[PDB]
Amino acid sequence: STGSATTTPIDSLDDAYITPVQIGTPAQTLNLDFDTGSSDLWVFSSETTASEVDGQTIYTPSKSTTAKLLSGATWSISYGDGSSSSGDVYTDTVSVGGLTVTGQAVESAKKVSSSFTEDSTIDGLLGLAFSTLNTVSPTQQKTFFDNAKASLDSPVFTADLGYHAPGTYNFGFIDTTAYTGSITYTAVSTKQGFWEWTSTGYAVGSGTFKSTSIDGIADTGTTLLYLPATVVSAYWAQVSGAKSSSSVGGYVFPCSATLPSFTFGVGSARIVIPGDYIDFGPISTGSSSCFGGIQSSAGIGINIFGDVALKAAFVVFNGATTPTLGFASK
Repeated sequence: STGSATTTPIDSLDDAYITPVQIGTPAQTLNLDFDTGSSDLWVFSSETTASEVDGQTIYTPSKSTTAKLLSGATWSISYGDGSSSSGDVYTDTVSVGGLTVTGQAVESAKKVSSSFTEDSTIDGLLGLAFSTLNTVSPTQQKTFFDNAKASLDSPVFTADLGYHAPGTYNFGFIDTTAYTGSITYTAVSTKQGFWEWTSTGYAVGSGTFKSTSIDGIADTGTTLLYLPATVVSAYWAQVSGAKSSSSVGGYVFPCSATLPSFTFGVGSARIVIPGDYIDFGPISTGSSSCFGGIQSSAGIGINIFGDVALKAAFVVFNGATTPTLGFASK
């Protein structure tokens, strides 16, 4: 089997991407944030505290003839941005782009933190990291990809995120028309539950490539590119007037600037992030200070190849017995 679904930016900045997902019988379509940095499929629901729902579409398990309470199971998750959610668990039929999993754990939110409530466009998350990170207790549950894997034509999914435009998540096949050149594959460590890999270095603009190992995670659920402070300083030093602002929470730059590209290495291959992809717009409405799309990871504990990096590439998440990641230009 295969599936193919379009993923769409939630706003003009590509702050996140939503993909429609069918849950239950008859189908209830919710727009979920596919997140290769976590491993829970959770949704706003008829059980979510009413004051914490503000425009989201909800899953109502009592209206699904295939929903079953997973008795005794609860979940609770905290994300790197400080947001969180928790609740109980149903199993139900879940389909993405024509690919159907029966018995998928659908985690129904009873509580969500304010950043989720405030984002009316995101109806939940669909985790695509390794199932060892799933938070369901006392019986940990598998991700949608883990449940589908054995049925797929090939045990892979691909992320093809657009810049200010829709893109595609494919399951079970590699669309050879969706990228240019060849795909370069690189090793993955699953020891932390992430799609964790080591970039071979970077360049700023037309500058020379610096060969240096940068361990980090391919995370579709993080907006920006978080890298070591040395690398980030070298980037922003090429932008007149750019500076790190403690009050704003990272590097800002004059909105009048033209930003240089940023290149990262994948083995001997190179992925170029155009400068425009690094512009996240005014820090507040009408400001001439703009927020940078490359930020330091120094406070995180891990480097994160988020959407800013991933959208410059066609990315293969290879879930074979030994997982690997593939990157191609596009």
